[PDB]
Amino acid sequence: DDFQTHIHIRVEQRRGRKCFTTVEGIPPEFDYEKIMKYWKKWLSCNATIVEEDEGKKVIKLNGDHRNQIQQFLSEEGIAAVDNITIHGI
RNA sequence: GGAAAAAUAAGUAAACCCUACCAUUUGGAACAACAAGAAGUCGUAACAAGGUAUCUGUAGGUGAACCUGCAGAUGGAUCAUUA
Ligand SMILES: [Mg+2]
Ligand SMILES: [Mg+2]
Ligand SMILES: [Mg+2]
Repeated sequence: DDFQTHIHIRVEQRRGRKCFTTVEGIPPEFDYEKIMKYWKKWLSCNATIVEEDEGKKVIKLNGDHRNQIQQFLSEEGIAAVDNITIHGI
């Protein structure tokens, strides 16, 4: 019964020292399209919604604002502070 | 007959109040705003034709620098080619 929402925040190296923040685990409820926008202006970086495996929708922005995002999804509510994961090396 | 107090009207007009307006100073705050700086963060606009150019005006859009349409100017990557 994995109904709960488990959000994964990834941090990838896409070039020398340039990083990527990845957010996967956002319920389809609210379309990312509108979170793509806000996050772009929020952190000031380019976003992209990547969709691997037909159903799973992922937000892939450049940087490393995981600290921000978790603080964002929680403060907002779209994701309870507990269920949010920070896979950070 | 002179003549003190008192009282009188018009007058000069102190102060005071109300109604407008001027001048000179001085005041004010969270959030906001502005100023300056950097190997903060994201990208790369501009110089190099700096990915096939900048730039002016106006218009519209955009995380950001900016892109794009129409019209110009070279301060351009031409001072030049009917045989
Ligand atoms: Mg700077
Ligand atoms: Mg223009
Ligand atoms: Mg404009």
